Amino acid sequence: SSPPVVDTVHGKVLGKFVSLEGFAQPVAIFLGIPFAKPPLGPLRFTPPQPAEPWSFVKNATSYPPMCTQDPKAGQLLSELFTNRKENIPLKLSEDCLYLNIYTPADLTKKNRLPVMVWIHGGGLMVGAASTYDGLALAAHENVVVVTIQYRLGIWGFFSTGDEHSRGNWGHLDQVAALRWVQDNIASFGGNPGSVTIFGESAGGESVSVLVLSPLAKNLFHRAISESGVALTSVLVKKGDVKPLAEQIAITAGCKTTTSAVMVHCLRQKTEEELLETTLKMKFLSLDLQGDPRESQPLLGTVIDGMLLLKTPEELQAERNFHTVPYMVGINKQEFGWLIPMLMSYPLSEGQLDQKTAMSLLWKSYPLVCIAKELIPEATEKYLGGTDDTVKKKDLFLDLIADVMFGVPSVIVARNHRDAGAPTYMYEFQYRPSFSSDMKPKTVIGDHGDELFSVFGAPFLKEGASEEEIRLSKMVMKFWANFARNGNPNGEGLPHWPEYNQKEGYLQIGANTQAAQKLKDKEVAFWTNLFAK
Amino acid sequence: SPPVVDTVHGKVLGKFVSLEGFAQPVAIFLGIPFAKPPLGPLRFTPPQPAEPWSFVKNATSYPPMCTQDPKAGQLLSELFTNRKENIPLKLSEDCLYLNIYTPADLTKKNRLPVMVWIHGGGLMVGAASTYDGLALAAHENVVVVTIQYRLGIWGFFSTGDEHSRGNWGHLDQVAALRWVQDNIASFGGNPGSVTIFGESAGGESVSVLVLSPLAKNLFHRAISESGVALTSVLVKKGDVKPLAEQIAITAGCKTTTSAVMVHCLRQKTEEELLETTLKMKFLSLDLQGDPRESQPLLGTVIDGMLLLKTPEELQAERNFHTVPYMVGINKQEFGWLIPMLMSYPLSEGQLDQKTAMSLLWKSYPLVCIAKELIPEATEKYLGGTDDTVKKKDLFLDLIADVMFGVPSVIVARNHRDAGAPTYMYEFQYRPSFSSDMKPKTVIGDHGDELFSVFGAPFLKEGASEEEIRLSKMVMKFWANFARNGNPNGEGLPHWPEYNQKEGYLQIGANTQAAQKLKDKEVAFWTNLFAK
Amino acid sequence: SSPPVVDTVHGKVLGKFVSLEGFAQPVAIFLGIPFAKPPLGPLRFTPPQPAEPWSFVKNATSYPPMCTQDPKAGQLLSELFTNRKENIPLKLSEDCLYLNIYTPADLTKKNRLPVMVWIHGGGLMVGAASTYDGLALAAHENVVVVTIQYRLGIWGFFSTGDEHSRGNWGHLDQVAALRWVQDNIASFGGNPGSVTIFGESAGGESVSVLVLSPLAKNLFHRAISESGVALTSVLVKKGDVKPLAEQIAITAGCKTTTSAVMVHCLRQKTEEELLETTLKMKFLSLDLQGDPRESQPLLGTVIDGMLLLKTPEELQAERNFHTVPYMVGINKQEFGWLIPMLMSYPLSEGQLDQKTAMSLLWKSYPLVCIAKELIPEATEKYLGGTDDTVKKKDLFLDLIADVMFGVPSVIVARNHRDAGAPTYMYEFQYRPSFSSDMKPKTVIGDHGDELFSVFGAPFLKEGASEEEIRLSKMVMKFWANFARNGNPNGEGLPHWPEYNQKEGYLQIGANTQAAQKLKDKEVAFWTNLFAK
Ligand SMILES: CC/C(=C(\c1ccccc1)c1ccc(OCCN(C)C)cc1)c1ccccc1
Ligand SMILES: CC/C(=C(\c1ccccc1)c1ccc(OCCN(C)C)cc1)c1ccccc1
Ligand SMILES: CC/C(=C(\c1ccccc1)c1ccc(OCCN(C)C)cc1)c1ccccc1
Ligand SMILES: CC/C(=C(\c1ccccc1)c1ccc(OCCN(C)C)cc1)c1ccccc1
Ligand SMILES: CC/C(=C(\c1ccccc1)c1ccc(OCCN(C)C)cc1)c1ccccc1
Ligand SMILES: CC/C(=C(\c1ccccc1)c1ccc(OCCN(C)C)cc1)c1ccccc1
Ligand SMILES: CC(=O)N[C@H]1[C@H]([C@H](O)[C@H](O)CO)O[C@@](O)(C(=O)O)C[C@@H]1O
Ligand SMILES: CC(=O)N[C@H]1[C@H]([C@H](O)[C@H](O)CO)O[C@@](O)(C(=O)O)C[C@@H]1O
Ligand SMILES: CC(=O)N[C@H]1[C@H]([C@H](O)[C@H](O)CO)O[C@@](O)(C(=O)O)C[C@@H]1O
Ligand SMILES: *[C@@H]1O[C@H](CO)[C@@H](O)[C@H](O)[C@H]1NC(C)=O
Ligand SMILES: *[C@@H]1O[C@H](CO)[C@@H](O)[C@H](O)[C@H]1NC(C)=O
Ligand SMILES: *[C@H]1O[C@H](CO)[C@@H](O)[C@H](O)[C@H]1NC(C)=O
Repeated sequence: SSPPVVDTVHGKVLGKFVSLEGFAQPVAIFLGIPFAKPPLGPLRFTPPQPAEPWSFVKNATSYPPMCTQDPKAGQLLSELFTNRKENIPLKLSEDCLYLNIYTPADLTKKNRLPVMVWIHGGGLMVGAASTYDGLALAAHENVVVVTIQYRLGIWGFFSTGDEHSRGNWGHLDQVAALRWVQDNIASFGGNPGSVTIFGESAGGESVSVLVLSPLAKNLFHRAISESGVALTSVLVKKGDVKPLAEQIAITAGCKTTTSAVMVHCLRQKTEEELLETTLKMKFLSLDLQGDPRESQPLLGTVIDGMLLLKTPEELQAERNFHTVPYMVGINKQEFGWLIPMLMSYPLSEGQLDQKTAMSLLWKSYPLVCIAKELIPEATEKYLGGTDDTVKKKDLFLDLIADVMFGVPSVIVARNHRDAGAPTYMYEFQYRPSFSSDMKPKTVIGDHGDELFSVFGAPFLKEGASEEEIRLSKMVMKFWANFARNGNPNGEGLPHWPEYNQKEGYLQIGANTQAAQKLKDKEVAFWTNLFAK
Repeated sequence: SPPVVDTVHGKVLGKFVSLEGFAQPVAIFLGIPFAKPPLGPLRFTPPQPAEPWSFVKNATSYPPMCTQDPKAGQLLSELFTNRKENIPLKLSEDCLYLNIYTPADLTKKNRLPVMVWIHGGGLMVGAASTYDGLALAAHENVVVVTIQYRLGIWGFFSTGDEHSRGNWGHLDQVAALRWVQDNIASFGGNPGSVTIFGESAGGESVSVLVLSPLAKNLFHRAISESGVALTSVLVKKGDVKPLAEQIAITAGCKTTTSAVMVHCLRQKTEEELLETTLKMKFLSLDLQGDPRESQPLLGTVIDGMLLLKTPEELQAERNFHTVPYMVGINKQEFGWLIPMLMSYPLSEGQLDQKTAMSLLWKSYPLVCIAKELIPEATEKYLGGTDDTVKKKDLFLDLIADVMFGVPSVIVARNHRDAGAPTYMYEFQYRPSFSSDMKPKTVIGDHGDELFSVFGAPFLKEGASEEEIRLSKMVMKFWANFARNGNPNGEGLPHWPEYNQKEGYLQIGANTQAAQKLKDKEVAFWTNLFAK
Repeated sequence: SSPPVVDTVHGKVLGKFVSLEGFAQPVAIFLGIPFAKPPLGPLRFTPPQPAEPWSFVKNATSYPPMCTQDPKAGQLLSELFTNRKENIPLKLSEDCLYLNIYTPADLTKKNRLPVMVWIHGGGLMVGAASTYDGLALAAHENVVVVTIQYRLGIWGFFSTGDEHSRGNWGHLDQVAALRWVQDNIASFGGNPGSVTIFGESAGGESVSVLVLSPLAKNLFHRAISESGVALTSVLVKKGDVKPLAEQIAITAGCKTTTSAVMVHCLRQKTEEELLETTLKMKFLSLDLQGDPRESQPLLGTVIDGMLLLKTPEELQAERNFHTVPYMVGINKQEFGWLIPMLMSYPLSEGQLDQKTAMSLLWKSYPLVCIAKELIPEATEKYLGGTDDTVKKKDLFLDLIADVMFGVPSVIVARNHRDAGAPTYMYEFQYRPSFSSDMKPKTVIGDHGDELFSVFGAPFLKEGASEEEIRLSKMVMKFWANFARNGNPNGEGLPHWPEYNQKEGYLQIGANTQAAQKLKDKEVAFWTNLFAK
């Protein structure tokens, strides 16, 4: 037909029509719409600013660059998570505050379809919005799908602890994109009055953070955190961050005389100079030699004083904040493969023992934060059963998946429920046929596995069993319904109990049926252990 | 008793200078800043108001000319200068200055018409210090202002998007005009009677300002000499991104996105960009390669701010600011100066149908004639005498018509049909100030009227009494236009307005009116191009 | 109990309680409160901007860096003037617009104690606020003592003579601090309505300058210049400064095409690059080989058009400016040791003679500005007495101390007096026990010798005779009383005649008694000599 030409606040944007198998109405797709001014030069380490308005018709027809991040880890994660046929090779640039829109609406008429904003994950160190294709979800459930990008690593989370560089640039970028949604989405047949944000892992945590943030108030109306919340310690730095700032500054070749000096010095560095420092900082990998308490796995969220007025924990204490329908879920085996693999865990033997375990758990301090003293008591409550090493090692991985996502997600769900807001929980237990070959065939419900169902991978990729195609159809219906009514339920779908005092949740997979008190036993155990 | 005028930003000190046979000495101020130096981050951005100074700024030294090829720059300065000694100039990104020549007695109120001169140089070279206003100012009693604007990459670099729209140079130009409105009164000038005039690219600029919304109300009479907004070579229509990327790669930059390019270039040093400017090989006719790829230079673009759409489209609707507009050309635009500089293969002094058609093709950037129509055009002009040397000249007329000839006339007509006072002229004279290397058969070579217009005869030496008179006449004519929007006046031949009869003025040894200038050629090309 | 936490305009500030021998109420000490935004990057060579407000509680508990200067010369001066026990080694940085506060007030209650702002000296090329400890003065006289810093050297006084870099950045920095005191000092139990500014040497000159500046109007209510005023030539550049600018630019490796080109080119230079140029420019040292008229001893105040509308001489002509109680004083032997020492004066023979003298006086042109023709007439009026060479030297040194501080100070005093404003003069003649060993015991009242009494060095240092302890007790009472009522006098202290037509001043030291017409004979002599 004819290229779509929507009219936004900063000017006209031109897209491209794409049809999905067995769908009359073609989906309008705009790739690379800028939602802010490039954070280059002096804008680095500062909040994002409004984008400059353009004069004619901007061609939103090319995949925007992904924020600077280690190019290997980045491309890799893009392949293992992409829900599309071909993995699109991406480019790197500080100029990355862009978002992609997938609208199933017939733009020739008014339309106010629920909007779903996806915040990709990647430990806040890597990732990209272009990885996730919204064609399917948009087509199948009739919702406008928007994929946003935000500053990562040093660029998006470098913090000096003071006003010279507060931090959370990335989250601010996120908040920025949501403001863009409020002021424009209507021109793409979406209802700015019904926005639903949902993210996975670091993306999920972001969502949990926004729910806590004062700035995010009124920018969304329903939230969904998948495999990650604001209590996932590894992503939130509590304590004096000055030391890390100083390390980074030094690694980049900077004086550390004062905060203002460090920030300045760094603003002078070239992107490559900073990408080079990142690599040197050796993030994203498990340090096996050195004090586990000094190892810094990433540059995460902080209590800046603008986005987060206090530790997530304290915050959720007072239900006095913006409470909305919130769906919090986790996967059966979060630490089953994908992560212990990308980080390079000493598990080539495929077996473990009390001694080796306790040592690992200790060296895994940055990820779980368990005191060297309590290590023994924890390693036991989980590995003290069967003497079977291979079982102990499989229990070891559960040990971590519980402290990182399990308990945290449930604790967040509960406080949200007791806040008086509609809460739902789920536990995805399935092994997508899209898994990597290298991932054992026994590992089911690994980290990011639900992604394929959620983004309709079966309808864009190849080889989906008729069983998997159905699983995806259901999950989307469920997700889209939430986006619509703050309740996943609807006819033709199993019943999803609300997460109330009974604590009912939904086990999703080959066999989808409700249950209760998810990880209840674990939340109880860890809570005391940590109480010392 | 140095002149000390008071402007909005502060006091400016100049210098008095007397001209032969004129009681009143002319106050001359060299180097007044009309904008904040576009250095650092200000590069590739619109010009900003200059910082106001505290005491008395000494406007007594020729300001630097914007960065540009020092060789091509200095050479043009000599070949066009209307003064005795050429003044060697300096290069710098800090060049947003203007010079003023006021014949008024600053001890009294005076509101003399103002004439703002926009030098030319293909938007690549040139300076305002080259042209001296002493003469024109004293002789016709008008305040003369010479402005400078960013050239080359510094002034026309465009990414085609909001990250670097382009036309920085033209924006500087508008900047200067705003300055004149808020200050020229302090130099005995009438801010309500400002006339802009340029030569070549400057002529084009003047034509662009007439189409631009931003220029509305900053001038009241316009004059385009050998160049308008339809002189294709100077206006970039089409996706400019490609050229941006090439430039960016040449200077050693990533081309990831638009923002990235602009940012990386902002970081480059002046020398770095001047170096890139040379590498890009602008101003030189590329004889080997696809003529549709050779980029003659960086020019005007349709940015969305200065020009809301192509000049052609704009002049369609007479709904814009219409003012008395004088549009002229010279007998032989492509006679020597232009071809000589770009180094042309006419070292043989003769051509032939085959060779011609090839050149015309390799001159695509200059004329923009499709390889299919080339044969049909090469004929309509060279199809007569078999004399090669005659073809070698008919060839030069061929270019002179597509570049200035027809375009100028087309612009004149649309303005006329807009309901505005329009005048045209055709200068046919060989100044005694021409270069030696210039063949004495060329009469009306590009930029020949400049010597007459700026009274070169009264500043230089050896002007025949016949030339002195031609100059006296042109200025009178120009000045009158600046005064009433009509060149006519007593003591001058009659200059018919450019209405339906299309009367224009042939100027030179024998100055008399005529009609339908290039009429035959306008008609021809118009269709050829209609394919 | 623990930590004081004041609340300022830009956010809360946390300090530390320090008790002084024999004083109940502990003094609240805040070190390093920012009063302006770091003048880094593009902000270099531009007026200082308001500081960025912070989010939580800033820890004002570390000595701020001292502005970029000669680390050797800097630390050395720090030692020779510090009133505290241990000299505190400082750090260098362009980020240095900080001030330190010492408030004896009980912050748990409202208090409006007179405020005393100290502007350290150092020839505008070196120095720092951390050198001077306000604990004593604050405690002993119950005044809030504030020590400020301001850009020195190229960073604070680089001028192009035009609007592209007017200059006096350092003096604007000073004014900025005072505005900060107006808008904040109240929160430290200070009376923003009773601020007194006082400085020694270059700091004294600055005080003298703010008294003439329109920008300083209403930021203070009493002034005190110690050994330095606006007529101390060496510190004020009158004439075309462009030449010097260009030299500096050339030395730093810059094009001098235009003023704006030079400023821009310099902004690009790194701190080290500029520190390196500062060193090459061989400042603060006496050039013995070259035209004395070209030697530039330092970068100083200039007639910018903002801070100073015209030369101090012209300005003081019209009493039409802000007149306030002004105490101007000098030391018995300003040029006795310290300076000739630091500047490296050839006097290693400890003796001189008419010929040698006239040559030095000439080569000391930058410091005194005596034309080569008048040199003979001046060298005589002073050395013409005794044929004793060693006396000629002592006399030679007096010759200088009078042209640089003697006369200048008295002239400033008189004009201020004839303006109708309360004026007081003093002559300090004492040899502190804290002097350097290298300082001959003959010398008394060397440059900056009054500092030890003024800042209560005897109460923080060791070895103060009971005679010295008293001298200090007295000086502070005097200074403090002034800060309080614009009149040093009070009961328990000698009488200090106001500086009226009788021209009564106060000789201070072992024997403190009034006198009259200070340097009167010299003011008269040099006035004509200079009139040629
Ligand atoms: C939020 C969990 C996470 C992840 C992760 C995020 C989303 C999906 C899958 C994994 C991670 C880990 C390592 C990595 O690259 C290692 C480089 N190698 C290729 C050498 C890239 C991403 C993480 C856990 C602890 C510390 C830091 C990040
Ligand atoms: C603990 C389950 C496991 C893992 C595993 C390790 C870390 C995280 C998650 C899983 C495994 C998989 C592949 C492997 O090596 C392939 C050869 N290349 C390295 C060249 C080594 C170890 C395993 C499965 C079956 C048999 C033996 C071990
Ligand atoms: C608008 C016509 C013009 C001119 C011109 C403008 C005003 C007066 C005279 C000539 C031009 C040509 C060559 C040149 O430099 C060659 C030096 N070396 C590179 C050899 C500098 C300027 C031009 C024509 C075609 C392409 C680009 C510009
Ligand atoms: C078309 C005008 C031209 C030109 C010319 C062409 C392009 C640019 C600049 C100048 C010319 C003139 C002299 C010359 O060589 C002299 C050395 N020896 C070989 C004599 C070579 C070419 C010309 C003028 C008169 C007669 C014939 C041609
Ligand atoms: C305004 C009087 C002053 C002083 C001064 C200021 C306050 C207290 C004591 C001395 C000065 C002199 C030399 C010096 O360092 C030499 C380093 N070398 C050993 C390398 C540092 C400061 C001065 C006099 C003339 C020109 C420049 C400054
Ligand atoms: C002007 C007071 C002065 C000075 C002095 C010179 C320049 C700057 C500051 C002080 C002095 C001190 C010691 C000296 O030599 C020691 C070598 N020994 C082997 C003796 C030479 C000169 C002096 C003091 C006492 C007696 C004579 C002169
Ligand atoms: C630079 C580039 O080649 N990519 C395209 C960009 C991209 O959309 C953004 O850089 C990221 O999406 O936008 C354009 O289409 C446009 O504004 O007209 C230009 C170009 O075609
Ligand atoms: C080389 C140059 O142009 N700079 C000069 C500027 C000019 O005013 C402007 O640049 C415009 O001429 O200021 C001076 O003239 C001056 O006031 O002493 C000296 C300086 O050299
Ligand atoms: C970098 C450094 O160690 N200095 C200190 C600075 C100071 O403000 C000034 O730099 C000098 O006191 O910041 C703190 O005070 C702060 O607000 O937390 C603590 C920090 O220790
Ligand atoms: C934008 O896309 C349209 C497709 O209809 C195309 O015509 C246009 O040239 C594109 N923009 C550019 C100049 O790349
Ligand atoms: C500020 O001071 C308090 C107490 O002295 C201390 O607990 C806190 O950690 C300090 N902040 C800094 C600089 O880390
Ligand atoms: C004008 O004044 C400046 C200083 O005010 C002086 O240096 C200059 O010599 C004078 N003009 C010139 C350069 O002739």
